[PDB]
Amino acid sequence: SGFRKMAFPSGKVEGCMVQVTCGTTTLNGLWLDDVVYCPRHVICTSEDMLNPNYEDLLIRKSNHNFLVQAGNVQLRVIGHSMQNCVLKLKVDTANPKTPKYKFVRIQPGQTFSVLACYNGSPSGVYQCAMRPNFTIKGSFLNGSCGSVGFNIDYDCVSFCYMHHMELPTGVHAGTDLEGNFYGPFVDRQTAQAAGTDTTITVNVLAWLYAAVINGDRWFLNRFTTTLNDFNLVAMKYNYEPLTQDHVDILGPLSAQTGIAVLDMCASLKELLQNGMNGRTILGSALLEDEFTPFDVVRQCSGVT
Amino acid sequence: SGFRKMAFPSGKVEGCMVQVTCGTTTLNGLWLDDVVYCPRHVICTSEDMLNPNYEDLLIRKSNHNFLVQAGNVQLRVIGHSMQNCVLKLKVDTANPKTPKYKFVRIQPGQTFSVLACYNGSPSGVYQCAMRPNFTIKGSFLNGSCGSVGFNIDYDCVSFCYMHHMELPTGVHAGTDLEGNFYGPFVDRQTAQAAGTDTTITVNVLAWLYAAVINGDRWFLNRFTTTLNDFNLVAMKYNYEPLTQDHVDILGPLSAQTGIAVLDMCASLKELLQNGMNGRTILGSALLEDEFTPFDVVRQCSGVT
Ligand SMILES: Nc1cncc2c1CCCN2C(=O)Cc1cccc(Cl)c1
Ligand SMILES: Nc1cncc2c1CCCN2C(=O)Cc1cccc(Cl)c1
Repeated sequence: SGFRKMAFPSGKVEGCMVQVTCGTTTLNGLWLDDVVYCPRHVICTSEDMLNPNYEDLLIRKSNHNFLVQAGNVQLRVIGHSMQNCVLKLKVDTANPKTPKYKFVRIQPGQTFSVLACYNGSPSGVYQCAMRPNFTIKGSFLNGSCGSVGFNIDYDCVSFCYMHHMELPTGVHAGTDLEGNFYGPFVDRQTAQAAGTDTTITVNVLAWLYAAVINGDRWFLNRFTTTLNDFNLVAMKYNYEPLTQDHVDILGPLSAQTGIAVLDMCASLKELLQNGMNGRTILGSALLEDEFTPFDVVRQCSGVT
Repeated sequence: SGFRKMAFPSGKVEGCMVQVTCGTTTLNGLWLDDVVYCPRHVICTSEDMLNPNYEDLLIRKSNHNFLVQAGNVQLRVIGHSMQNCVLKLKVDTANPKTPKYKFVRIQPGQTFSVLACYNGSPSGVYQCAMRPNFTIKGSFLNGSCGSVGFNIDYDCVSFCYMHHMELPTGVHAGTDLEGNFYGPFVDRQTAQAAGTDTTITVNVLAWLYAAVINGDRWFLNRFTTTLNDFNLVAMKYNYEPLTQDHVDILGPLSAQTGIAVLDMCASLKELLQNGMNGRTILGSALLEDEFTPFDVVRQCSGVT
């Protein structure tokens, strides 16, 4: 019983964190096998960030200009290349702590854990979601670049995010592990505005199912709705449209509780229209959208 | 920028998790040096839990009746003793992954990270607080007993909690690593009710300072108050009384923001009296009390 914003155990990722310095810029790198992955803006000075030509700036850098430190020991850089917005530094030593891993590009609405790091050292772990506007609401300070986002399936770490940038609004942008930014963001010190941060409806529904499983049931109403009727309401409240794909994914939660997906949509519709009236659900006074239906099943079943 | 409920990186604790089985009961153990610590109710059947005499039940158990498995390998139990509500199983092998560690008994209001485990395997990490009624609001399923709570200072893990029990209300109770329960709880299948779960005022104030640091400032008012006036309001809203010790601990946050502690108390007083009016602070529609002033300083400074 109880429901928490839970992150994956970070050990497997902690074993991969390294410090990468180029010139006077220091950030985090991810050491997997004999490659260290880091944001390409490690080669930039603050002045370079205004309008960087990364290919040009990289010509002035050789293998010995990239200082990679794993713990208190120096790794020897024997090759370097740029893949989109990430640098791949080939080192002469495979990371002995390399876990089984994959690189995945996630969809908006998907959740992951972040191991926030500074100087190659882990400071904390938290759970977040890729927003529908392709930003993340993280907790990152200067030096946090190169910290990564990931999910774990038994013994396999799927790396999905690498932190690159803070927007002028204090929200965060980054890339997958192939260096492609999520969303339209560019690694440049130029004002970039994020789009509408809509609520991830399927995740709110998953969290309403988690609340019923854990005993918070006051919000269950006597109504039902249709996908089209619900979506008219969802549109009005800047919620993402619900599709039959989302209904399908909520099926195991509907089966466990005996509450039809469309009945739960009608409960959500009434909560949107009437508010919480000073009440709480799972210790929250607002509708939580950073738990996927998979996260709810995982937490409520105890997958390790 | 950004503010998250952040847990400590769990790696150091993951390396200590083991599975302990006695008869047909299986739970988690914490392997540090050559000792495995686990809840004493590992020796109980479900029938025994109704009215257990642990000293009597333990007479029927020998070293070979405790099966300790670390990963997929079996540890040899060469001694066993009961210390309060925990069993200490001496094994013939020191844990090679034992981090630098201390056992601490925390005060109510203090926060810690929990590495929730099942069958000796970590499932997730989350941050919580020792409530003023000595319960924790965790996320624990059957098999989670023996999962631990901890804090980390650079390379030293301070273990503060070991999970033992779920109360009939779905809140959690457990012990320090010396086996002494927090609060008046007993390891028995008997209905035990928790006292008033008051709000940890000093933590709410720390989180209001975190909000100002991160740009959420709408709640700052033109008023000030006194400790006695504030505490009259705090009493009325089931908030813990604020003392000069709490004011002293908020000093670094007051210094960073230039907002006197008593001015922040007056802002909190108005929020209690007027509510949030549909607004949010740091993404929350309620006042958060699971961040200590130390946690806010740590997250806002990037301690690793
Ligand atoms: N607090 C914080 C969090 N996450 C990143 C950053 C900060 C503060 C300063 C460093 N930083 C950046 O965003 C630096 C940067 C500038 C322009 C483009 C890119 Cl790719 C990066
Ligand atoms: N869901 C859950 C979470 N945390 C613990 C437990 C559960 C469900 C069943 C196991 N369990 C217990 O509390 C078993 C127990 C009974 C009586 C006294 C003590 Cl010390 C322990």
